[PDB]
Amino acid sequence: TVADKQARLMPLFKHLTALTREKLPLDQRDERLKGVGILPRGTLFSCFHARHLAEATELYVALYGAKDFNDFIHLCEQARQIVNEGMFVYAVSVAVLHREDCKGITVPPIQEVFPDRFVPAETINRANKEASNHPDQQSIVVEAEETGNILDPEYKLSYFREDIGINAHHWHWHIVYPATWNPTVMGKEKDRKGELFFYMHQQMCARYDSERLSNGLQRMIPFHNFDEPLEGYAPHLTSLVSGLQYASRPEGYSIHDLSDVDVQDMVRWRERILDAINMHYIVDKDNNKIPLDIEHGTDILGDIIESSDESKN
Amino acid sequence: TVADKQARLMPLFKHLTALTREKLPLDQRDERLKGVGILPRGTLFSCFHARHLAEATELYVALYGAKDFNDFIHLCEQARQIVNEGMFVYAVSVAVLHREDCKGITVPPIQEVFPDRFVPAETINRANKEASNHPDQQSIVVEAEETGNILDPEYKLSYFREDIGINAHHWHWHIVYPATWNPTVMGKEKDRKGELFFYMHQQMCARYDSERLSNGLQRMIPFHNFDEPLEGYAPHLTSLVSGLQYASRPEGYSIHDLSDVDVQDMVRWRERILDAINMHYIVDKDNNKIPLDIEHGTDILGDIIESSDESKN
Repeated sequence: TVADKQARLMPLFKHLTALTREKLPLDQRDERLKGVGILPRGTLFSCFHARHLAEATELYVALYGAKDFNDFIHLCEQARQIVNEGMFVYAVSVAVLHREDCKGITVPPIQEVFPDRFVPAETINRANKEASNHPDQQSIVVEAEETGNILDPEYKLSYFREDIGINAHHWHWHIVYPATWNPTVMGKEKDRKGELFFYMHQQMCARYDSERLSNGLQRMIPFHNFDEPLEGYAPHLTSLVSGLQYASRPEGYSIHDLSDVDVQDMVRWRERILDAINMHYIVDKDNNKIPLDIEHGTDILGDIIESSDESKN
Repeated sequence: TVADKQARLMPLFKHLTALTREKLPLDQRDERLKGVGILPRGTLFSCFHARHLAEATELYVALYGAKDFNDFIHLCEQARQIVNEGMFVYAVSVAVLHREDCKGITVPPIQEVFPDRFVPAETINRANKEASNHPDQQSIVVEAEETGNILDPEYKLSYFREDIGINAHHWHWHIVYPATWNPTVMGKEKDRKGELFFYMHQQMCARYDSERLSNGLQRMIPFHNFDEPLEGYAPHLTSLVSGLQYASRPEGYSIHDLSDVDVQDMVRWRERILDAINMHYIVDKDNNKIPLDIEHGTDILGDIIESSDESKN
């Protein structure tokens, strides 16, 4: 039944961190699996980076490809052993969302699956400590609120920024509209995904601005210049997988090139986009021009800007 | 014979400087050079600069144009007296290489023609000094190796960088494939010169990198950012022809516009080139687009990048 199906899915989601240790004599048998497994388990998975996204896409496809739900569970069970866990959650969630066979099925809570992302280093540590401190069946309760000196006014916004629901939503939205989404492979297409990308993010900003004003703060200003130094932020999140945590960002240094990408790469792309707007057309790979139609324009721009697989160039 | 022809060309080039003193009472006399007559003798000749290259090209053409070898010697003889010497060596070498009257005419070895470029000033003026110090037929021998505190690890690479053979090769290669080369005028074309330009330089870098690693040094990093200050280098080379020497450069100052060109323009040219590579086509003067074909692409790029006369734009 559906209920049974739900039960099977929940365990795909359990003890992801632990699920590592491949226990696989050979991947060769898993021909389907050959494509994935580049990213190491412990490593952090990036939703944004292209290479990471590529692996993720490869994983989803296998899941989509799965002939039946049972087959789906099997490959998933096996894949989860090798692949980086973050990528795994990402690929599986996408599969659950789209794949018909999964006409059954919620995904386990993101907050619940990775509590460490939702709550601070202290209350993670506390609940772990209490667990060890006195063994007992008894329940442990920890109040995350803390006691601290409130130095930055940005702190006021924390109710909005830190909110569990907001973070969860953002995770889910990207799952429904993956950047990697290839309509040919799935066959189905996500209507107006580029435009939606634009709208959803715009709303988040708009909503954010309302908070600042409620706060008595001015509206947020854009990252209009790349040269400017960034404000620092320390998340105080320790990623349970690892002993490592998300690195905090101290105050103020201009932007640094990464091996993967340059800054004048970045800037150039921005001018291209802003130019093509002005010209009212964008150039496809074919070197044909497509007009930024009133109907189509936002969608086309969304794909290019994000950018999705859908980007015309 | 051809070897007797050698014996004349070599003393044509022998001691360039003192064969100047134009010694033709009226400037108009050489209408043959009324188009040029811009860069004086003593001045340093730039292989890279466009204006210098233009003069050089003009010279070669005259040499190519020479009806016969005897005519070739004549114009060369007389032209050498008036033109800058560096340009002269450049133009003549190109002529010798291509012009059918010249097979089996090697050029005077570059190192031998301009010993000052190959060896340090100290062994130039020591040797000159010994010549004056005691007049005697006896031979003079000077060991260039020196003795000095070797503060910079870059010094280790000197065996590679300073090598006489390497420098000579680089000189010769540019002669075989001149940037100025105009296929219409010569009639013949240099096959895949643009690609060769790319390959030869790439190899020099690759070979260089192997030296650094042999040294235990990391691979060289590209000068991507125009803003960054350069490392200094002092050549310790003198130009006997005059008092002058190649100016040394210390490190630590960002890049300066020249009257001839501004750095900003350089950046432009790069973004221009990158775009073309990206959209897979380049724009010709005609404003037609030529594709960066798999076969053709490197060659077309080479001409544009260097850039040669061949550049499409």
